[PDB]
Amino acid sequence: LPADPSPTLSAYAHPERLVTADWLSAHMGAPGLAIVESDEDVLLYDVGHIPGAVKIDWHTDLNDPRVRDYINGEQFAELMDRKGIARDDTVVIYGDKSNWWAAYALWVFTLFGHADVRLLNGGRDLWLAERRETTLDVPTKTCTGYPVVQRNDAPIRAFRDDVLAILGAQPLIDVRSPEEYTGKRTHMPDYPEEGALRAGHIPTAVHIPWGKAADESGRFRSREELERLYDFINPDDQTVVYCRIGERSSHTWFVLTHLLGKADVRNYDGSWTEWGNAVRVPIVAGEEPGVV
Amino acid sequence: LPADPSPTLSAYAHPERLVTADWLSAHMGAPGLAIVESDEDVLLYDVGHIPGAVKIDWHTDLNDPRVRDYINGEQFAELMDRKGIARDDTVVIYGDKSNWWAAYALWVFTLFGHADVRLLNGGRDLWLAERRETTLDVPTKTCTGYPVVQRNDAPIRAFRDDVLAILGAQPLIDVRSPEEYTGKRTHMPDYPEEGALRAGHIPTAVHIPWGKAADESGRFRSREELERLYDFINPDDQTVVYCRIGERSSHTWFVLTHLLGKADVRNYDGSWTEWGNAVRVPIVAGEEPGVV
Repeated sequence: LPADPSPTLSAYAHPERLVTADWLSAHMGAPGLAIVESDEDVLLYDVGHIPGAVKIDWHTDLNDPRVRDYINGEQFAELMDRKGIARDDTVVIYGDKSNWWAAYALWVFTLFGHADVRLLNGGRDLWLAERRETTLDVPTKTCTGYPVVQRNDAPIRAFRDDVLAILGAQPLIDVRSPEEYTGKRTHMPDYPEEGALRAGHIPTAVHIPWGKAADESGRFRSREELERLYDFINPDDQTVVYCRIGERSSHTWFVLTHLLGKADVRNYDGSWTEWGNAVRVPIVAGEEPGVV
Repeated sequence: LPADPSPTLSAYAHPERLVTADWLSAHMGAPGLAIVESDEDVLLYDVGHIPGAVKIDWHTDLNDPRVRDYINGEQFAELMDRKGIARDDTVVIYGDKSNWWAAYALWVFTLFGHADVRLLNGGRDLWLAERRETTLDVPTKTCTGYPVVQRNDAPIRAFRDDVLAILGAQPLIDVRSPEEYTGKRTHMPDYPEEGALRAGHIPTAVHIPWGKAADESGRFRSREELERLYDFINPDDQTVVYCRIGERSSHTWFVLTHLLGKADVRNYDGSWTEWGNAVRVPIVAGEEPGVV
């Protein structure tokens, strides 16, 4: 399928990476279009979803159940087959929590080189706010032949040691709440405080809450607004983003990579649940980025 | 001070490393004797303690507040000075939770090379069970001149990468509950389940609950009982022990090192809170140690 040419999107660096609700509704029933719901709430799809939408749950479908890592290429191909997704399909992903897990799913798809993956602008909440059609019907279509690919981490994923290496050398962006950034908490204010033995941020990390890039409706902010927000980023920068479990940072990862067109942006998916529990890693508290 | 020559202790490999309550009570008021309470419950000392006892709390006194590591040598010397402990003092440590944190404090003292550190056999709970004297009085004596030493981790502490290296090569002992070992839980049954993103044990780890080495009263089991329990350990072994935050494993560390006289035993203090949150480390579930 081709891109949404809506004026809301044309100013973005990769306008092909977002769609509007009107576009999606029009293009339902196209053979090459896959619609995927990805939520924090693993049982939210079961309450009602966009017609034609399949569920891909980040923890249960995309993570290894034993080791802290994603599934392999063989598993991903098996998943695509049973979800009715072909290699050349346009995949449009949406979900709750301001598209956090939808962006995270898009990022995971990118690990496996799926080329055309897009977000529904404003996600599940905008869809419902605008009283658009939902259904309990689950699509039956299955496919075969999705290629078993090499999972390609290096371009878009940063690991603990990678982060340690770039401290002071590259932009590091903490996208969490001020409570988390300053070291008052290890989780968001409205989430049970439990996950890390130390609180703070990674030295040199700058604080830019993920939500600065979206408006009240859940839609991404304009190119102009986003350009200002991340104006400090230069063409030669290899930006790293992080949060607690990588979901809010994948949202920022998406903003930087596709809406602003920045290159070499990596998500440090380990994030604070790794960093704040690791023995002998540098941590700073309070409002200052800190140094070395 | 010299060792407790009580027949209860003589069979142990290092009988100098334990004392009886009768010995301690007799030796109170000796100049070279320091008595330290170390608890899980940071405010338990304040409710009543052994006369002459000072408090050393593992988290607040012995840990760096920002980074996941212990304090440095300069800080330790400052701590010893204000607690009235001299370099040549006999330090007897006791506490709640079956001497877990007392053993952990002993281990930390050993990091800083304090030579004569002992546990009160049966700890705080036996002392109270036998209705021995407590007080609310806090000792006032302070000292100066405790040496600033090099903290010496390598002999007795294992780090994440060290553990990864010895998998299959050396004995690895998981001292947690069966629920934790098999991957049903990430914390003890009677503790809130919250701390790790993955559950299980480290591949090759064998399950020996810390409590097999102590009796109902909190006292350590006999040499004979302990020899049987850890009979599988050979002279050339470099044993590694672990739990969740290193406290139960320091208990086992103490049993192996001082009561059995095993050499090159290390505590992997990072333990499950590190391992079960680290990206891409091997994890196995169920009852089998597992392999490679």
